Amino acid sequence: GEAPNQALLRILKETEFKKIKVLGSGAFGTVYKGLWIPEGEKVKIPVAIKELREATSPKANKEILDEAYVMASVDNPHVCRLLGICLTSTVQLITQLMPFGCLLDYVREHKDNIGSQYLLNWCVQIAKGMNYLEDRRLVHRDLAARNVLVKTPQHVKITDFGLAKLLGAEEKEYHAEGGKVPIKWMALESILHRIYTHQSDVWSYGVTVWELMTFGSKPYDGIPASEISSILEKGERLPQPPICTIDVYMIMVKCWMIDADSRPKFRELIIEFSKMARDPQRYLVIQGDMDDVVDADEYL
Ligand SMILES: CN[C@@H]1C[C@H]2O[C@@](C)([C@@H]1OC)n1c3ccccc3c3c4c(c5c6c(n2c5c31)CCCC6)C(=O)N=C4
Repeated sequence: GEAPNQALLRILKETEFKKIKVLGSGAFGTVYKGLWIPEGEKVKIPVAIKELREATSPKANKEILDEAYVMASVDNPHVCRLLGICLTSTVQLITQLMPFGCLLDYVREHKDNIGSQYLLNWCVQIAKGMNYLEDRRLVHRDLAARNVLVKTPQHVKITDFGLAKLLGAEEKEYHAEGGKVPIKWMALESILHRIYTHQSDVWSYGVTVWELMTFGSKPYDGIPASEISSILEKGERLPQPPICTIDVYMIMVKCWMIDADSRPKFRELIIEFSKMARDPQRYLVIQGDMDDVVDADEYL
């Protein structure tokens, strides 16, 4: 909140990259899979190119730019690497290709093959992304299994900074305005007061971990979002997933304490899951247990 942010924003020529397929699309614009072939560097970087939507509202561009702002000011193995923007009519965000898609889909699609080892490693890896975000005094405000992408089954990275807010000169909490937020992932203090802290991010972590352990269930599957604040005030939380020893579950529960300072610090989460990741089967009981291409992580 006083350190100058000297991250470099890279402006890309539209002709430095070719689109190949079309990955997702819809409510935002279109995401393409493609390659970024800088200058005459002899490298090709698999990328994901997200473009505005077309029909350019001064509303849309102001946001993809905020995101670009945020994404350019982070550099961590567990946070998504933003390559640059391309300033065409329609602004494109260019980021690292996460070939295995997002983690939420990946656990669903692969239930019968996910071992305790992967699950705990993911948990540790996310804990690391977030603890780094906490260092950068950054509040994600939208942590969920949908917003973690899979670069390889053993390497996940946090994504989606369309809510992330950077904490100004020593603020503690962010006092957000109105507007849509995913209710089933939010700390209670967030629902009732729109306060967001690093600790409200812990809460969402707790739910993310619960999405992982139930191989992609939907939290409060039945309950509609309107009831939630009450239900949680009742002192009720999510069920202990089947595969989960009490050790693991106890940690989820801690992330869900009302007294935000009572919940654990990402640095502690790292320690705890990493102790557990040394003996995965003690904590999760799972039945069965082209030529010039370079990954963005090696292009510096
Ligand atoms: C719903 N499910 C979709 C699968 C997909 O389209 C979507 C639109 C969806 O999820 C949000 N989507 C995005 C939507 C908004 C921002 C970024 C993405 C996105 C990215 C990537 C995606 C990939 C695949 N989608 C990728 C991406 C499909 C599998 C290969 C990689 C990627 O590598 N970096 C970013």
